[PDB]
Amino acid sequence: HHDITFRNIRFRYKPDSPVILDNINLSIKQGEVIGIVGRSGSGKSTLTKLIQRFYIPENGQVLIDGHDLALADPNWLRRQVGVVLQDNVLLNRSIIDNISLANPGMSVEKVIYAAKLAGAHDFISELREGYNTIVGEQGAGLSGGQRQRIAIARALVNNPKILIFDEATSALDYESEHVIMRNMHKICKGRTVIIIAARLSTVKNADRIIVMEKGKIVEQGKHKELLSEPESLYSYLYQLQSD
Ligand SMILES: Nc1ncnc2c1ncn2[C@@H]1O[C@H](COP(=O)(O)OP(=O)(O)O)[C@@H](O)[C@H]1O
Repeated sequence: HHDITFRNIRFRYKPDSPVILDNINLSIKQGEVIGIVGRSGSGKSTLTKLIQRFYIPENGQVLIDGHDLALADPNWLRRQVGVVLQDNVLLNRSIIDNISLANPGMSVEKVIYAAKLAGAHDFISELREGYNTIVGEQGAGLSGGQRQRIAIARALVNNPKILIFDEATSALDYESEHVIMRNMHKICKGRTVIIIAARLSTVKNADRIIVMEKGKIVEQGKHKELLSEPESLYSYLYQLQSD
């Protein structure tokens, strides 16, 4: 079964604005973990915005879980997709409030489950005020890597069938990165996952990597196969980011 399909998608942000996505064709199997790489401004984040129907394409269709999103219930769509946001944990609010910031009636049990997958439960549990800890500075002083694991738990709490990782805007501490990489298979288990990767190394082990350039998918495949394509943009990017 395919959880996500783009057919002939053309998109621009405003009536006269430049075309940002052109003739995008992609079909992602249920449970696939996809990495999307490409230079800044290639259209990676825009592709994810369309999955959520934040914007409507001028040509083509997006189909989610088989449903054309034009026809799909927007409430159902919002429940199908969890997004790991960057730098979006609310400082003036508690950890649990941050994690359940979609369904405030969210069971403590559901919150802790999502926190365990995210690898946040352990550090939260060792805080004086636990889940009731106010995230904010002088209110506790959590790190960016701790906050990022909180952001993962938030994304996971409603058990989304599709999980999207927005591009990383900062480096996290070794501890937090280690916990996340160790827990990734648990976080992704049973879900279709899209990771927008600043560094190609991040998605070396994805089922498939999609390479975007100037709003088109130029290359797609497994890491080893993309490196086998003689003059591939993938290899070029791989070389550029290499030590
Ligand atoms: N909200 C927006 N309004 C107008 N243009 C946008 C908006 N968001 C992104 N863009 C433009 O769309 C292009 C693709 O951006 P984006 O999808 O964010 O690329 P990437 O994620 O690969 O860095 C860029 O030229 C960007 O400036």
